[PDB]
Amino acid sequence: KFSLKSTDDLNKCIDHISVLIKDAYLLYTNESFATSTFISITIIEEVGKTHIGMFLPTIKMGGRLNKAIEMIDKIVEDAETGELISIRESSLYADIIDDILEVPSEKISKEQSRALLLYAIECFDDSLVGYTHHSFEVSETTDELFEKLA
Amino acid sequence: KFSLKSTDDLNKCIDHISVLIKDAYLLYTNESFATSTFISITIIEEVGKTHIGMFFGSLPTIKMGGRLNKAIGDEMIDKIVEDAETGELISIRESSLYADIIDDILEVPSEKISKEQSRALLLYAIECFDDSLVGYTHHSFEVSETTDELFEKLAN
Ligand SMILES: [Br-]
Ligand SMILES: [Br-]
Ligand code: NA
Repeated sequence: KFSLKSTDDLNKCIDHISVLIKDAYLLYTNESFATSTFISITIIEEVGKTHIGMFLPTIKMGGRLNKAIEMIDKIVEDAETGELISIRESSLYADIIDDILEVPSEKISKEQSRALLLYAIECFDDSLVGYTHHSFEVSETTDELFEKLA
Repeated sequence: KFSLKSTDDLNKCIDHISVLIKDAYLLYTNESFATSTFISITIIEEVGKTHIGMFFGSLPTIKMGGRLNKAIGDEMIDKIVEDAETGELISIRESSLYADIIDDILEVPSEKISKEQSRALLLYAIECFDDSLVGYTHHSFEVSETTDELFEKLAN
């Protein structure tokens, strides 16, 4: 379906994912933890679609993602499971779970939002930063926003 | 599938729709027109699910002097209405968040959704909420005061 033919195509997807990261960050800051989280899980599946379009990033362990959030194992497990899909659903859409009404603001925690954005940014960084001059420019904003969330 | 059995359920949904409106406005007001629009279209779909839930369906009834009529004009209302009837609003929603290869040229949200489109869809979504759900519960009127303000700001 989706295959990138050019270094310009990769820079377009880089740029777009920078927008989602700025929007996920903007939402987290304004305490919209559930909507932020929805955009955070989108980035991780969009980063994965881009990497595959050119033809998961193994935790550093001791690296800035550990020192900032342990909880990594959790997100990686939910990601492998297919559980991150249902967490994303529940982070934007209200739902009758069996016969109680469930709502985004009471399914996503401030720290869950913080962790998936920090994880999304690493997803993008480990996957795409390094393959163009442009990625390096972008990574310094990605870095500034990452550091600010710690 | 989705039904609501109490005014507590309705108000919780109403509150959630208030969150999405604030979020679409937050994004728009930054300059993330595309992500905004994804939320604005979601709001229109989740107002319908909710209205129907208590019984793109519930489109606002347009009146000649109406605040929306005033903020975006007759042409545009008609356009959004047609996009909702034919399901163009779903493709617009997909294109406002997800990169795509169409014909064989990479498409990105920033190049599909204009400021003008983003503004009109949030105003429109806000008027969906208001027409469909405000009046049902005493709490809805409280939330309408917030949504009314966001509406006033966006239309000037
Ligand atoms: Br470059
Ligand atoms: Br009352
Ligand atoms: Na009404």
